[PDB]
Amino acid sequence: NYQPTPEDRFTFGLWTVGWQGRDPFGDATRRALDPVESVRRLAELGAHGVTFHDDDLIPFGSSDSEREEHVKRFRQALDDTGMKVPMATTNLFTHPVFKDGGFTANDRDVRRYALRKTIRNIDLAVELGAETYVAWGGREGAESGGAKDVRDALDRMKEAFDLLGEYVTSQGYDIRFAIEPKPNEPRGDILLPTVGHALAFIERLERPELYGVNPEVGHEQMAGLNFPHGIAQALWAGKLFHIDLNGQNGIKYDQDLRFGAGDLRAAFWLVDLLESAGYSGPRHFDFKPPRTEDFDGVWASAAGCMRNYLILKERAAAFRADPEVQEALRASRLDELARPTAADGLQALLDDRSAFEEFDVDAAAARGMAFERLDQLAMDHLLGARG
Amino acid sequence: NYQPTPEDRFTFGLWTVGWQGRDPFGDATRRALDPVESVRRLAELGAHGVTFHDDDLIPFGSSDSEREEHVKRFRQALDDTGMKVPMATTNLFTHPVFKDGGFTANDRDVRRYALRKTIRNIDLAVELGAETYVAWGGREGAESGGAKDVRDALDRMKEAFDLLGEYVTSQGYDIRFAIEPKPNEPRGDILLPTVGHALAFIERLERPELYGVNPEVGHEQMAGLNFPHGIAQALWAGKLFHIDLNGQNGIKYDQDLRFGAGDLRAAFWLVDLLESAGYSGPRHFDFKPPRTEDFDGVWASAAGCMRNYLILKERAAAFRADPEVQEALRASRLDELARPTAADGLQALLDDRSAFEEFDVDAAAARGMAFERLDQLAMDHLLGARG
Amino acid sequence: NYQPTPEDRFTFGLWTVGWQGRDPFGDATRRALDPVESVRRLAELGAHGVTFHDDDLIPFGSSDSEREEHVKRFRQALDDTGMKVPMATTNLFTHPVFKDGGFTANDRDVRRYALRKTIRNIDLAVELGAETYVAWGGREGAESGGAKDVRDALDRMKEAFDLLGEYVTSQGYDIRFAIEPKPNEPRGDILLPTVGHALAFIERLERPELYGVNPEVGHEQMAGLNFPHGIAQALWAGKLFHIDLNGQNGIKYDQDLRFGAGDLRAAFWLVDLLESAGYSGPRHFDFKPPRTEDFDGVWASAAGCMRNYLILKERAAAFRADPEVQEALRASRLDELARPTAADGLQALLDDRSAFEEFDVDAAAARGMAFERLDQLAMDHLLGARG
Amino acid sequence: NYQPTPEDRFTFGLWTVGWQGRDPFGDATRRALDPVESVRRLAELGAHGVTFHDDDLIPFGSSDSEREEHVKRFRQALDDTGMKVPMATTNLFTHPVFKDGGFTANDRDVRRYALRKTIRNIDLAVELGAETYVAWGGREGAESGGAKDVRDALDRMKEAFDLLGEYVTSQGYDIRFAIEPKPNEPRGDILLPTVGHALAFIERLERPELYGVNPEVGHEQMAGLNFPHGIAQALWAGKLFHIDLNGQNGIKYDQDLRFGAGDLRAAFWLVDLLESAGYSGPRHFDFKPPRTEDFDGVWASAAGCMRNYLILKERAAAFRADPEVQEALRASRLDELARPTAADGLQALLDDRSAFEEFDVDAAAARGMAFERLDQLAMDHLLGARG
Ligand SMILES: OC[C@H]1O[C@H](O)[C@H](O)[C@@H](O)[C@@H]1O
Ligand SMILES: OC[C@H]1O[C@H](O)[C@H](O)[C@@H](O)[C@@H]1O
Ligand SMILES: OC[C@H]1O[C@H](O)[C@H](O)[C@@H](O)[C@@H]1O
Ligand SMILES: OC[C@H]1O[C@H](O)[C@H](O)[C@@H](O)[C@@H]1O
Ligand SMILES: [Mg+2]
Ligand SMILES: [Mg+2]
Ligand SMILES: [Mg+2]
Ligand SMILES: [Mg+2]
Ligand SMILES: [Mg+2]
Ligand SMILES: [Mg+2]
Ligand SMILES: [Mg+2]
Ligand SMILES: [Mg+2]
Repeated sequence: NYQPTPEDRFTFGLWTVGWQGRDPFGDATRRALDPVESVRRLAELGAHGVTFHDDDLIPFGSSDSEREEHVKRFRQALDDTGMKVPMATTNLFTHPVFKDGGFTANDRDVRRYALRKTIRNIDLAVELGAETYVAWGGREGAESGGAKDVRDALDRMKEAFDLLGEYVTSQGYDIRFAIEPKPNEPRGDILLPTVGHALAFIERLERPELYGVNPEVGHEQMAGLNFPHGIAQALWAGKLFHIDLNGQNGIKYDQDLRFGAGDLRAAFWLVDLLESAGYSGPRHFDFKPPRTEDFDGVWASAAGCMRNYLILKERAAAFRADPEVQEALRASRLDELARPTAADGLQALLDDRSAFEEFDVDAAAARGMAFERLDQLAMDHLLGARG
Repeated sequence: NYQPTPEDRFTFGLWTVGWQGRDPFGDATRRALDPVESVRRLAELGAHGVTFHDDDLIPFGSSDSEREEHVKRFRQALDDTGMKVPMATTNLFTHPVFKDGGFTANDRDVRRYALRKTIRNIDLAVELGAETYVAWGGREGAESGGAKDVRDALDRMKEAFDLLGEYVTSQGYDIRFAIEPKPNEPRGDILLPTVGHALAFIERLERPELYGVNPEVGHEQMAGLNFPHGIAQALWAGKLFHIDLNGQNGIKYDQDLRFGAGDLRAAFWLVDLLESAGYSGPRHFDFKPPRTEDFDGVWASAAGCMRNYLILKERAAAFRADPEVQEALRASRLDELARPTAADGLQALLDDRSAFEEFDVDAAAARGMAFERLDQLAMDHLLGARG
Repeated sequence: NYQPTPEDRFTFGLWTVGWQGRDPFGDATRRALDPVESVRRLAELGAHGVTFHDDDLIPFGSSDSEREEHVKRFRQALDDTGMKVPMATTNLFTHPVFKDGGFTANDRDVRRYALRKTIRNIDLAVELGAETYVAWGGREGAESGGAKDVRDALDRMKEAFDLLGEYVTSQGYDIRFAIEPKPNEPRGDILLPTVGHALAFIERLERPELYGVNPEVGHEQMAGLNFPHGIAQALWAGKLFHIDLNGQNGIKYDQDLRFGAGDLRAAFWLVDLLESAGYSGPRHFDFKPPRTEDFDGVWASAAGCMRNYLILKERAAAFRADPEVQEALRASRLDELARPTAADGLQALLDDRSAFEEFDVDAAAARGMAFERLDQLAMDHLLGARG
Repeated sequence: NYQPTPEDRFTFGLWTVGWQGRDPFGDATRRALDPVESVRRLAELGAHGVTFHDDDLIPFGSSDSEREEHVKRFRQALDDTGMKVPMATTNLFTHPVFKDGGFTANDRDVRRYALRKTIRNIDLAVELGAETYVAWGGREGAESGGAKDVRDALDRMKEAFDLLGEYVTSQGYDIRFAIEPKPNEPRGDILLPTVGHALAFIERLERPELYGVNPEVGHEQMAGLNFPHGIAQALWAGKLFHIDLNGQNGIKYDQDLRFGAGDLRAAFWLVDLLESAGYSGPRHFDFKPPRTEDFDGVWASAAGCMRNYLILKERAAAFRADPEVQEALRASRLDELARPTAADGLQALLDDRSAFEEFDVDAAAARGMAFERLDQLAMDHLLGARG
């Protein structure tokens, strides 16, 4: 039951199942995974593809020769399995040189290095067939107010993304960029902290059509925000290029639990939205198997990611297909929300006495919205207490 | 010491000092204030002007005749005192008819009523000299996932703001709009929950140049965000039309404490930013004197708002003027952050071996940022432990 | 399906279904309910009983004669229906006289009034058959640091509860007290803000055996705490006298959603714990039907409270009864957690070389905990994707 | 100005200035410090003493011979400088064997190992003169609901602490235990998550007089709680054995900023409380110099910890000594809060018609508390805008 297949478009970062379990207070609990073994094990589980940071695949500081041998091994595993590489990204956060950022480091020579490191991996990603290149500015930010002039930092961030856009267009690459927001951790505050801030920033770039967002469930929830609402605004703007699925229990450190864990009802409304809006991009899991687990637990946790998506998809489809739910949606006037407020125009609205002078405000106020009955039907469907 | 005068541009909402103290669990503790008395008392304290919701000035449901008598009394108090009215707004949240929203209510007849109520007060605001018209969509949102299709709701929100822009341009009014974000309360989640989401939404309106943001200190802090950082992004985008100053102690209900209370160091960095960027709009206080206070406490709390701004302005100016702080800023390379990363261009950057092939990553990584010394100089200046 | 009956011990406050919908930013959306009608409607829904504040039943300031007529009407409705009154409480938060608290008001005459108001309602509660008397100190606290000496306030709080204990013991009443914690709202910070703080305070009272806690789901979640964990500590201490069930979406204002809404997985683990520990007290719902709803929505929301408890009870029972889950619990060594660490004693432990000198730390470290497989079985059971 | 000396009782953990800067997303940015160099550098800065985990001083897995050489080097540095060791603790969180906890690991052999590792370091701590032994149960907890039966885990936690108490009493040691709470990180939820929960747990131990709390500023603030209020309850109970001073910006990952950073006004009210209550224990800094800093920044950050305490102490003393503040405290009736509510007794209170029957509730309700004027005097004193 609920068996994933490649058509479900489930993808995983190499750094997810490969997380060794080292956290701020503890050493690694698992040995390092060979990327070739991860490709083969994920293929057997029914995954569609994998993603990577440059430093996940090529150990930092590798010579041009060692680099080639790592890529060839990886490519052969992809060719044997038919696994895809739909997305790639750069590690601009682990090495100590990035301790004050990559694109917005105060030191200019670090900013130039960060751009050259990124451009090198764009070339590789395009070769492997990636359609989306993700940027997570995890070190862009500050712990103290005087350390970063944020207006200058946004100038430097815009400069960097404009140069990347000039690079891909000059090379004729068919790849787009997605900014992944996070409000904090590892910096005290991170620049572009939410989906909203990232969407607003994109509109000031020279070629906005090349950039979208890669929202992550847990990151918006670290600010206490409604993740389905934020995804809806991204879809409304035409900017949902990619998505990171996982779980998070409220406002605390970034947990990266398996998808379905954390806020389960938010996961249900998210899947309802993605499916009903026809999102066609990868369903990418950015999660960490807890460091309590051995390698059997790693693959159990990865399998649970896909299983929970498929269960929620079934329940959301049954919710929307139920005639009693359709009746409830009409009782709550969800259909009237789709009607234009004033397609008759401004002047007609101003001359309409039923819109103000003769509007019966008390009769309208007395109408119940019937939202609680609708939400209990949604709860019944999620829990399988009806079909 | 620290005496406010009208040139300091301090303004107050009628609903602030006039808050009667009724909260979700308690009845009012103060009698209602006559708006004329508030104008005169605020003028004596050194305020520059006042702001209002329509329903603060004209009791809801007033006839056209009673409406005129309320406005004339108010105008005469303004004329006697020289007090200005730089901003006005609509109450689309108190009356039960708005229980599911104004512009994004599911019921279409409510949405049309909300627009007509708003347009009526724009006319009045322009007559009184307001330059900014604020919209706080406090009822736009939901408690449950099925109650609101957020994509349709954003269509309805865009429709409403586009119609308001068509109205002001057809009337030839010199007034601009500012959206005030809030993440939650009184709805479970509110649409456009942060400065970022509001900035992104503005870019999809038909005439974006007419719209900016009115961020409030406490509202961004209800999402755990850095308020100075968010203000910096608004300034970077050219969209800081107005601002609401108050205090908030972390992630909880909207406290609306007097400015300076709450996160004191964030208040310092905010004033540093506003003054150094040359913000020239009103310094508006959206605060509630706690319901523990009598009327003497109301005016003490209002006076403290202005006093704390003036103290922080002095400390921030002394911080920036100190040669030792200027030296510390250079030691932390704040000046290098202002330099373009690659004004030599993409091709020069790609051919620069010092940017990658011969970049000494370990030497760069070993440089300390000296951020802690800089921040302790900032602390010393805030506390007056140096000048 | 999932029909509640009186044996399920579901109870409701008069103030829950009777909430008129007035919130900090809006007027009431529903008319006031007659307490007699609430008793009859709740009886028809299958509820076991009702609870009340004094001021819910007797309008504040009622003469001794009017008081009697309100009580007689209420008693007759209870007698007609067989409905029970298992708990009562005092309103020490609505009237402006309590704006700085009841038991810990700075003014001594207010503290004496608060005790006399409480004692009067204890007499009534005992007459009606209440077994638990709840105290929620919603106004005990402060917005600013200098307003309240917290050590003196705790002296005054201990004094008040000791006097109440002396009163009930001198009257020979068979009633116990339960303190209901809340971290904030309506005060900036409330004294005894969590279950832990309340449990610790009880141990300093003169007769600790008379006092326990009444934890509320949403209140502990307003501090980001794990509500099942806190309930477990209360059960471990023998102090879970009563419980308030509802829902809350994270760290924000007190939402009081219907039970099952909010954190659904926390609701599942809560019901699992209550049932497996054999909690025998009332399942009391302290919730507010959203002000979007008319009276049909009020009773739908109340019915959903009980329905969701009954569904979760079924799923938790099926989880614990599943042989595959029992196997998983053994694989994760939940049974070894029940074994004493050192029943052989301190000296035996010190002389045991297998406990340190010859302990194979690397072999033990390599054991996986198999927690993810167990949690996915729990998810499958919650969602009805197995039985 | 504000020069620390040993009489100020400032202490530092070896792990604080010695933090190498490795965080969940990045490698170390600083080389390891020799504990002997830390002792000498801290002595030169004016510190009173140092603290340590066992594994800070003796590398894990050291032979009995290597162990002796590490201790002798350390002791000689203490003897040369006169530096004290007032507190020690155990590392039960870094090694992978503790991935599910120490005292509450599901595996019984791990729990026995954790006790033997702790007991070994108690012996060493007593030899070096420690008066307090701290326990931070950082791995005691869970990421998922089924992984930990919390009632059994509390049984195991009580068993462990009872055995430690039996050990110290059988050895005749003059050392007490302090539990350090934290709500989360690195586990999803940690057992005993706040000061309140820890105080309540202590009361169920066999010898409660041996145990107190070691609260940390940032940890209580990770739950959004008022740290001065929690310290006040700990002092009221007689249980403040030790304290961890640092800074934290709201609800997020554990930042461990230098003291004074984070919530500056909470730091002021904390110092006011500690000094006015006559706390005589160490002022211990548990902080991490940000990984942006080199070694000069490490010692600047450590110096700032002590400087900020000394500045706040001066401002709080001036606040309390100001006759205008004393007048304000009387106007807010802080002195009436110290008066017993009913020293005349229960029967006198019941027969007092002025306490209820003839209490003028409206006159009492009309009294303002004058809290805002008092708080602005506190703000003026903190900022040095009066003396
Ligand atoms: O940007 C790709 C990934 O980089 C880092 O691993 C982040 O922790 C993760 O959130 C992000 O998705
Ligand atoms: O929009 C004007 C004002 O309206 C309401 O009173 C809001 O509570 C306040 O935040 C806002 O500034
Ligand atoms: O104490 C009884 C009740 O009093 C108030 O209505 C509180 O809001 C509620 O939480 C509590 O349960
Ligand atoms: O218990 C001693 C110390 O141990 C760990 O380093 C904790 O992170 C710190 O909070 C605690 O004070
Ligand atoms: Mg994450
Ligand atoms: Mg991610
Ligand atoms: Mg506000
Ligand atoms: Mg505002
Ligand atoms: Mg509540
Ligand atoms: Mg309650
Ligand atoms: Mg800490
Ligand atoms: Mg600590």
